[PDB]
Amino acid sequence: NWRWFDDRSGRWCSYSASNNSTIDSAWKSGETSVRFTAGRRRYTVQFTTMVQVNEETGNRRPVMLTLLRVPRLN
Amino acid sequence: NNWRWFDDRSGRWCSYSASNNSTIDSAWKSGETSVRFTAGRRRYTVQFTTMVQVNEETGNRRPVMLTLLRVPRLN
Amino acid sequence: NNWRWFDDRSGRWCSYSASNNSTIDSAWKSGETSVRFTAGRRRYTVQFTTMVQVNEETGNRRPVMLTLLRVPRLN
Amino acid sequence: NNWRWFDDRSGRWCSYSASNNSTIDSAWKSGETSVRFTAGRRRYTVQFTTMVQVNEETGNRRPVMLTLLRVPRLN
Ligand SMILES: O=C(O)CN1C(=O)c2ccccc2C1=O
Ligand SMILES: O=C(O)CN1C(=O)c2ccccc2C1=O
Ligand SMILES: [Cl-]
Ligand SMILES: [Cl-]
Ligand SMILES: [Cl-]
Ligand SMILES: [Cl-]
Ligand SMILES: [Cl-]
Ligand SMILES: [Cl-]
Repeated sequence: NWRWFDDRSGRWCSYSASNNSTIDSAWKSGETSVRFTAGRRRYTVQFTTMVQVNEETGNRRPVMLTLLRVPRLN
Repeated sequence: NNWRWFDDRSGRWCSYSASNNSTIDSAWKSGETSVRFTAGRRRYTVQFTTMVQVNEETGNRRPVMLTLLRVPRLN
Repeated sequence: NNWRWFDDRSGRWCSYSASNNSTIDSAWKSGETSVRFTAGRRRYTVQFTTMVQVNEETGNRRPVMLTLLRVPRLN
Repeated sequence: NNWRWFDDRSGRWCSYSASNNSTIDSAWKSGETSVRFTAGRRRYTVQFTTMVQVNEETGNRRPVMLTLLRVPRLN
């Protein structure tokens, strides 16, 4: 359900199942931010700005949370 | 017509008129905690902190909901 | 504790038990159109296409709601 | 001011003008899959199926977001 934007290709991208679960668990727990890793890369998702920050370079990639329709369609 | 109120007599969610829906939705978007509107000789207050509509003439309380559209939109 | 049902006897939204809230929310996140649960030896079905809980013994329909977290989060 | 686009140069989400926000939000509420708007003569298309704004003069694609207000509202 979480996505990050890639400015090189101009497209939204999905996280791995593990990183998506780490982000979503912190989101549901009321945390304002969450740290996660992808190989040698280290990131912080800042929920107050909806931005992923690369801890090493400071590169910012916007993030989004997909929303399910309420009510659900038949 | 994104706001609805539940009718326990029929067991269904009901839409508001375009005018009353707009009054409710403008107060919602403006950050107000409640909003009043009129319909059929009755004044109602929608309490956004509880998502309940109160009939100011009778005191009767009916629940309300805000419909949400999918993000992203489907093709 | 994100799902609620309206109780017209008390005039208030009511929380589900942690177990029933998890059962409902798991079906909601899986894309199901409905979910079954039990409470106090009674069987209920939540219909997500209408946002209504149906008492399987009496047929009584009560509305349900899903609480929504603000996006972005406040600091 | 509920819609935002991300400015990669400053690294911040940005609000639209009241007029462009209204154009975008009206198309969103009408169920349209995309909407065109202008900032002066500069042309843009917001694609709701991808949540991307396309600058129709440079071709640059910027992501967009819809802010969501908490339900129920806090007191
Ligand atoms: O007064 C009642 O008994 C039920 N009732 C209406 O007739 C009505 C009309 C427009 C908006 C809300 C309501 C509502 O709750
Ligand atoms: O059966 C009824 O009369 C009312 N009722 C309950 O006592 C109850 C308990 C837990 C979840 C839902 C319900 C519900 O609708
Ligand atoms: Cl970007
Ligand atoms: Cl990065
Ligand atoms: Cl009423
Ligand atoms: Cl329960
Ligand atoms: Cl019941
Ligand atoms: Cl540009």
